[PDB]
Amino acid sequence: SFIKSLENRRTIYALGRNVQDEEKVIETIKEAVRFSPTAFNSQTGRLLILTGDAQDKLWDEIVAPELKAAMEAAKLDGFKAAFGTILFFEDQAVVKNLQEQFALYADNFPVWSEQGSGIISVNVWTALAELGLGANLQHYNPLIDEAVAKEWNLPESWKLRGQLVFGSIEAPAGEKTFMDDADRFIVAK
Amino acid sequence: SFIKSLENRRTIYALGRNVQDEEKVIETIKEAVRFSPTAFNSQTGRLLILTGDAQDKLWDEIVAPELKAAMEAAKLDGFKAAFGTILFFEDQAVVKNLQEQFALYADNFPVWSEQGSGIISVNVWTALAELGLGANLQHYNPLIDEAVAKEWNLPESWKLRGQLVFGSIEAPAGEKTFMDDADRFIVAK
Ligand SMILES: Cc1cc2nc3c(=O)[nH]c(=O)nc-3n(C[C@H](O)[C@H](O)[C@H](O)COP(=O)(O)O)c2cc1C
Ligand SMILES: Cc1cc2nc3c(=O)[nH]c(=O)nc-3n(C[C@H](O)[C@H](O)[C@H](O)COP(=O)(O)O)c2cc1C
Repeated sequence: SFIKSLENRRTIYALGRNVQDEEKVIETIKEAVRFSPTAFNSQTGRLLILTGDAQDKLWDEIVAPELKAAMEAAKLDGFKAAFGTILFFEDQAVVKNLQEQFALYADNFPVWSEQGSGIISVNVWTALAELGLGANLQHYNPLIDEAVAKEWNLPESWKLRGQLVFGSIEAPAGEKTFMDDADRFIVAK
Repeated sequence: SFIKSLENRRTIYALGRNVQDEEKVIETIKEAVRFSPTAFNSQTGRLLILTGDAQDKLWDEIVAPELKAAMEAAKLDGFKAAFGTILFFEDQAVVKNLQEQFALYADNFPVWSEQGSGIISVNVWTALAELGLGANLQHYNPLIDEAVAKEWNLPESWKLRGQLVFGSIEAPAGEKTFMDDADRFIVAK
């Protein structure tokens, strides 16, 4: 079922490169984003999908040095060891255009775009889990934004929101608790 | 498949009350939220699920008058005609607590909570579509926030984000276009 697909998506930190069909993975990522709703069908999400040498470069040559430099003012190997990283961005040029066209809702578009980023991130994450791949969601934005845009020649309007590290599952998800239903759901007739 | 479930979720404006098993609907809504990821497992989403008399009251006694009063400074019947409305909130008391506990990430929690709201909204929406029910997502916040909190005795900390109107499908979704893949996906190796 759909609910089963949701339940099967988990944060997996222990990731490897035992990925059988990279083309199918890419196809699935694209479909998960394609079929995600966005306010006014604005489709503000943008993805940079890195594998292979690009995956190694992101972690060794961008994240590690940017983090070290930022600290002066391990886990990184576990992220590198994964098959790839999907960097999720929101296109600010579209957001701004919508704000101008519908000034009535100018304040809403940034909010809906942020919601949109969450939406496409989890849809991709869950789609990957259905292929038997694990993933985890990181936030090294805004630290790495400039270096990523330069290395892969991204438009200035792409605002980095999240990095979904993915690969073969090499150890199970940890334990997870849930709130009491009574504290978050109220049903009235 | 999961991708098929995503594709099957659409905005349906023509909604009715031909709903066979309300208990199953409520169960599915809860599960879709339960199995949605949130930053640090913070589970900030809160739902008010209205059906029957409460559904009629929301639209006739709250949304319509608040909208009319706001205008002085149709579609509403189509929303009322639906089986119910799921009001999605984010708990600001939890957000604030997280900001205090992890001041390092204080700026991130509001963002992740907004993303969280998008995540649980679409997961619920898609779960409902799998039951054969349609839905559409409205934004009469912040106009109706006070009246809703008073009528259903909600905590002040619940910040309304969206209203998912749902019911039986009485007319098909409209047409929808998609961007060129080349404009939103970049793959690098
Ligand atoms: C908006 C959002 C932001 C998150 N931020 C991070 C992060 O920066 N680093 C990380 O390791 N996990 C992050 N998480 C993962 C959550 O902590 C995880 O989803 C949650 O604990 C539930 O566990 P599960 O993913 O195994 O279901 C994030 C999840 C979401 C939805
Ligand atoms: C964050 C978000 C906000 C939206 N806001 C509204 C809204 O206020 N009113 C409405 O009728 N539809 C709204 N939509 C619906 C979108 O316009 C719709 O999802 C999009 O056009 C794609 O069509 P689909 O839902 O049929 O796939 C919203 C969708 C999302 C994800």
